Amino acid sequence: MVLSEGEWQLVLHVWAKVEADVAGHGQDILIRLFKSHPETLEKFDRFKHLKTEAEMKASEDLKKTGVTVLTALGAILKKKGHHEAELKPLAQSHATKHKIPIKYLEFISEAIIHVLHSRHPGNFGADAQGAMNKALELFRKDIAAKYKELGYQG
Ligand code: HEM
Repeated sequence: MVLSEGEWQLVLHVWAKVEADVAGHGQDILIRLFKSHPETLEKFDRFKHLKTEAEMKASEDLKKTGVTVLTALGAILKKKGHHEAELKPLAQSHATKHKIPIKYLEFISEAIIHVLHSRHPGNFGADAQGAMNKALELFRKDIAAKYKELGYQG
């Protein structure tokens, strides 16, 4: 697929707002994901054991991870589709080391869209959410194809 420049614009406009507070968005998004789909918390051996949302809000490890996840996702979005190189190393560690099914990448995409919507309603109307969804679907389709070349297609 291919996003038009206008869609990339909408995606990068709201992402510039996320970048004013990367660690807070990172926490929100992972917590939203773990609440919604608790099995996804088991993939994180570092803080699998956190039982409540309050614990998750107080975990420094969870917050550092969220910043790593969002920074890598922002570097991929900023490429505007030309992300081949950024994807490689990513697809390799998630398919071979962490083993994250494509399905989980769908759950976190849902979580990202929920948080942008709650935090940025004025910059995240229908057209911008559609564009963000296209950009995340694109990312998932390219990573799934890479999983396949790597022997995982999960
Ligand atoms: C927008 C989606 C995602 C991006 C861009 C992202 C990016 C990353 C990055 C850059 C790292 C560090 C380097 C490496 O290990 O490759 C990482 C580690 C990790 N990711 Fe992902 N990730 C995404 C989704 C997920 C999801 C949905 C899960 C789990 C359900 C997940 C599980 C992990 C785990 C377990 C690690 C190790 C954390 C630690 O021990 O350091 N990731 N991810």
